[PDB]
Amino acid sequence: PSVFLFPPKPKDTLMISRTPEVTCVVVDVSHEDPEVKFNWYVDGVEVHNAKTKPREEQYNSTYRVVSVLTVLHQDWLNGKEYKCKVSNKALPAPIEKTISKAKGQPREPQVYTLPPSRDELTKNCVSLTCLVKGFYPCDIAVEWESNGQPENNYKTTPPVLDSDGSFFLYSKLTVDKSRWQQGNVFSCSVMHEALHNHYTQKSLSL
Amino acid sequence: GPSVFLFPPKPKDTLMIRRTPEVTCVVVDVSHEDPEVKFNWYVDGVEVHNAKTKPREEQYNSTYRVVSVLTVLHQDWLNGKEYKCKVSNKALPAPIEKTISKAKGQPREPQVYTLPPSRDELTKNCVSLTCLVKGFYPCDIAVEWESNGQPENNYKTTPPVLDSDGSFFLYSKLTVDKSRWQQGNVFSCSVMHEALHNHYTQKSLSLS
Ligand SMILES: *[C@@H]1O[C@H](CO[C@@H]2O[C@@H](C)[C@@H](O)[C@@H](O)[C@@H]2O)[C@@H](O[C@@H]2O[C@H](CO)[C@@H](O[C@@H]3O[C@H](CO[C@H]4O[C@H](CO)[C@@H](O)[C@H](O)[C@@H]4O[C@@H]4O[C@H](CO)[C@@H](O)[C@H](O)[C@H]4NC(C)=O)[C@@H](O)[C@H](O[C@H]4O[C@H](CO)[C@@H](O)[C@H](O)[C@@H]4O[C@@H]4O[C@H](CO)[C@@H](O)[C@H](O)[C@H]4NC(C)=O)[C@@H]3O)[C@H](O)[C@H]2NC(C)=O)[C@H](O)[C@H]1NC(C)=O
Ligand SMILES: *[C@@H]1O[C@H](CO[C@@H]2O[C@@H](C)[C@@H](O)[C@@H](O)[C@@H]2O)[C@@H](O[C@@H]2O[C@H](CO)[C@@H](O[C@@H]3O[C@H](CO[C@H]4O[C@H](CO)[C@@H](O[C@@H]5O[C@H](CO)[C@@H](O)[C@H](O)[C@H]5NC(C)=O)[C@H](O)[C@@H]4O)[C@@H](O)[C@H](O[C@H]4O[C@H](CO)[C@@H](O[C@@H]5O[C@H](CO)[C@@H](O)[C@H](O)[C@H]5NC(C)=O)[C@H](O)[C@@H]4O)[C@@H]3O)[C@H](O)[C@H]2NC(C)=O)[C@H](O)[C@H]1NC(C)=O
Repeated sequence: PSVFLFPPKPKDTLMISRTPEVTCVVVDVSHEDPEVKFNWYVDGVEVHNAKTKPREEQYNSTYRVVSVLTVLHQDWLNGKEYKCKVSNKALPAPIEKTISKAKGQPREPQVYTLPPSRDELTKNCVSLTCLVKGFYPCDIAVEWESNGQPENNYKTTPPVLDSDGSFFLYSKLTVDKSRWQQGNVFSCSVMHEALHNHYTQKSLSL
Repeated sequence: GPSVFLFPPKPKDTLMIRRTPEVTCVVVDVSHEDPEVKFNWYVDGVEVHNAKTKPREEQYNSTYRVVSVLTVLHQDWLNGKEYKCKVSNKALPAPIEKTISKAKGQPREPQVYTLPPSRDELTKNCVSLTCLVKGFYPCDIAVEWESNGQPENNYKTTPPVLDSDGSFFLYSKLTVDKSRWQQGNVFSCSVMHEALHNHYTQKSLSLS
């Protein structure tokens, strides 16, 4: 049995209204000796907030067991380590994994909206570009909205390490050229721990 | 125990006849108990024997790492031929086969758009030059920046990202002194893709 530990989603940790969680997924759980125990420690201190989820089956006759631990927003943002100890007798080794936020000084993201190029106006749909650069850590959330209504036809590139040690990304919202030249205003909403109120908003219009 | 990893040719290699594209079959975790591994190569089923196997090099973890390199024809890879590397070892319950090929599907011509720096960014000393390449298929592509026929070499390119229409898009960002951009220098975004004429195109960008 091999374990894969996952971090909380960036949006969950930045808004107090949401609940961030650390996901500990055991993937090679076997029918024999399926007693997969879960002990959780924050900064080495055992905590009892976890809730193991029901198992799942696959096409390779292998079970999947997941334990979900709710985490405090500041605990993750302060860098505290989370250790997922998996106690299963399927294999002798008591596999243990640790997770933590990336260490280092958070750097404020820079948000620049870029209008579509003149060459793209030939096409029936144009591309609205949102450039976010100079942020650290890579944990970030980017969304698009217009008139207080979220847009859905956007894709965000994964964060990429830059020369200066910071991260950058692009978010591309694709809309009909009619909407663009009708004068509609679109906004790129960026959430990051180094932002004031963990949120900034840049607008783009004709 | 032994593990096999198959690597595709670099996108620039397959797109230029001048360069030599190749497929690398890397075997790790080769113990001294059975240090001899066999590389058998197949191309769409037919067994080929122009592969050059490198001598077994032992690593510091008492594990051997053997590598075989198969030179592939540019047209063969672009016609979707499948390259299979069969690795045989006496410490293996069964010989391990790995297959690599160009992403199956219909090629899509990339659209190249150069985007000027934001006016808000002009307050800085370094400005960002953006090259949007979208609507291409498959993933294999190369993006480079140059000015005055000389590589800029101060740019970072995002990975290809699967768009909603099934194609791929990416952004390449070139960081340049705000003095150079305002000085009037013209920079060009070079994109190499199989669905491009001569597998090459250039879109330029300058203060307008
Ligand atoms: C003993 O040591 C050796 C190495 O020794 C070395 O030298 C000695 C002297 C010491 O100093 C060592 O410290 C030193 O490391 C160990 O060999 C390693 O073994 C591991 C696995 O156990 C391999 O990991 C894999 O890596 C590949 C990528 O490898 C490229 O990038 C590496 C960057 O570090 C580079 O080192 C590699 O050489 C290789 O680089 C490429 O080389 C080719 C050669 O021609 C070149 O053309 C390329 O340009 C070049 N690229 C770059 C960027 O430089 C990685 O792909 C593997 O991940 C896949 O597999 C995982 C499961 O194995 C899986 O979890 C991943 O998600 C991923 O899964 C795959 O994903 C793809 C795409 O999504 C998908 O299509 C596949 O289906 C999927 N496959 C699956 C799921 O199976 C993996 O991480 C190391 O590369 C290897 N190091 C080497 C070969 O140098 C050896 O393991 C040690 N002994 C023991 C017992 O562990
Ligand atoms: C029986 O079948 C099961 C079902 O899976 C089948 O097989 C799969 C291959 C798929 O084809 C699937 O469709 C099939 O149904 C098997 O379970 C799977 O087993 C494999 C192999 O063990 C696991 O593969 C790993 O995946 C890791 C990523 O997780 C993936 O799954 C999750 C859940 O679906 C995806 O989504 C994530 O979900 C989280 C909640 O659980 C959520 O919180 C998170 O936000 C979300 N993320 C995203 C992006 O959506 C996720 O996207 C993946 O798809 C992957 O990381 C593994 O590769 C890496 O492994 C390590 C760990 O990252 C990495 O090394 C690390 O690098 C770091 C630097 O980057 C270092 O800092 C670390 O120190 C270092 N750690 C080390 C070295 O230990 C490696 O370099 C490598 O890159 C790996 O690919 C599957 O997760 C698992 N589950 C599923 C659903 O597929 C089962 O194994 C089978 N039985 C047997 C016996 O094999």
